[PDB]
Amino acid sequence: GKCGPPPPIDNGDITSFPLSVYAPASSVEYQCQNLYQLEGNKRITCRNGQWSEPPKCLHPCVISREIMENYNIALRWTAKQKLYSRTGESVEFVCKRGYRLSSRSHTLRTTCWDGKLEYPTCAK
Amino acid sequence: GKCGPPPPIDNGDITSFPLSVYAPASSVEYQCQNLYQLEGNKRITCRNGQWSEPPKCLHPCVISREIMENYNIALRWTAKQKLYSRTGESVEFVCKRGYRLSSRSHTLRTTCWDGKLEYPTCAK
Amino acid sequence: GKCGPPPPIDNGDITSFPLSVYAPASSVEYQCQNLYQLEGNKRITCRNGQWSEPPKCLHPCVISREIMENYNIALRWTAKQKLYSRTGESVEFVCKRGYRLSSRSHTLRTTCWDGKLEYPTCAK
Amino acid sequence: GKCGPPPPIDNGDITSFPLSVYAPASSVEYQCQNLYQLEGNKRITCRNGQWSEPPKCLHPCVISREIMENYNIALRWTAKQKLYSRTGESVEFVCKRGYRLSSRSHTLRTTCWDGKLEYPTCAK
Repeated sequence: GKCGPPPPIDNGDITSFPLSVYAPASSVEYQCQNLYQLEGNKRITCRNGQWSEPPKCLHPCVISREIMENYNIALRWTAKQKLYSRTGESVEFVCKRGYRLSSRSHTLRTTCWDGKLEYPTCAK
Repeated sequence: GKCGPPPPIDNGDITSFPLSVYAPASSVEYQCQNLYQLEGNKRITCRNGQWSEPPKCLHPCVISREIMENYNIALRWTAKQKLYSRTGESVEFVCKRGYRLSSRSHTLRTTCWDGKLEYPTCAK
Repeated sequence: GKCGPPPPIDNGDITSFPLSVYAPASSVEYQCQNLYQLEGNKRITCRNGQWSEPPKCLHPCVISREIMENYNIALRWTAKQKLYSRTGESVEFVCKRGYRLSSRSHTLRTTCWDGKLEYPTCAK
Repeated sequence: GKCGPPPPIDNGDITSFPLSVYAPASSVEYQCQNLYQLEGNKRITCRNGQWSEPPKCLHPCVISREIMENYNIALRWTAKQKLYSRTGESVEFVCKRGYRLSSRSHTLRTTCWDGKLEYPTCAK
């Protein structure tokens, strides 16, 4: 029931030096890269010749200039610009001068989820 | 023709602090994480409101204990174990004691390509 | 009592995108790079215009070929080579063929502490 | 003249998986972490039982809110805030409203060098 070296995961790394073989019941742990959020259990364990399932590193969201221009919005806090937001973090927008929240628009405050921000839309 | 913040790529990072806006003709550069190999041009450039296409970070290959056991092979160089190999790096195997390269088998020396190693197979 | 951007630390990174200003009572967190061990509290907090003290990323230890050759020792577990060990992890050595632990020698099992391994010594 | 595993350096990493032994004439390469600038030759080579000297990862500079407040300056470009600057990158300041560059002051444009920014000073 020994295991080989643990699997790489995107945007994360194991916290220890990889070995060529691991005894059953051995474990290793992952950490996601800085702006990535680790989803699930960080620890994998060797049992019956296989590692358990690694966690996922959930993607940050990047602000889009073109979407913001198109939707007539700007970041609310010019001194606190979350150009990259972690999964679970919120970004707050405002309508640009001379615009108002459209009907059916998402709230001006919106949450990053694995790369995706649902942007609000303002109308003149 | 200004651009917003540059896009994240898997397993790589930009080498400078991201800005909220970039003038046309501005550029930034990526670096892949250690065992990843950067494919293409590391530099992206802002033109006509869009960034050019970022490079790709090609995946390393991890040795599989179960595949090696199944194919009756071992690493040749026990003092030089490439448990993780970069894209473009080769790994050399040997047949286990009492086995020989099978017909149609890949060569004992084999090259990592973006996560995939084509393993040789030995028969008793 | 607002704070500016949080301080860089060696071999670690903050887990969120840095902002130009932070309100009092704001906090950010650090993570150390993979084989580094974070000593202390990962969180810093902004109070009275200053950040609290960041943690330290304690160094891994690298095995020395020259010291091992000089002290007539080898790693015990040739399939489980901790070429780099985390702070707090132990490395186990053996005497080479035809040698014995010297008097006053450190134990064959020894612990990495912030870059330093105290190696055992064997005599013919 | 064989070498052991290559040495860790602060804020950088080798680009290949470390091996337990290296033949003379072998080489490995370092990369610095994103906002660090690699000074010198990235490649180390094994000769006569020793690795050659690794490069240095030169530190980025972080803007100080307290120094800026004390010197009556602000960043010039509020849409292009280099909160962290690479070694060799310049940061441009302006005097705050109702102040002028002091005599003997450093230029408003100033260059980051391994963590240190020489800030300009303005007087009322």
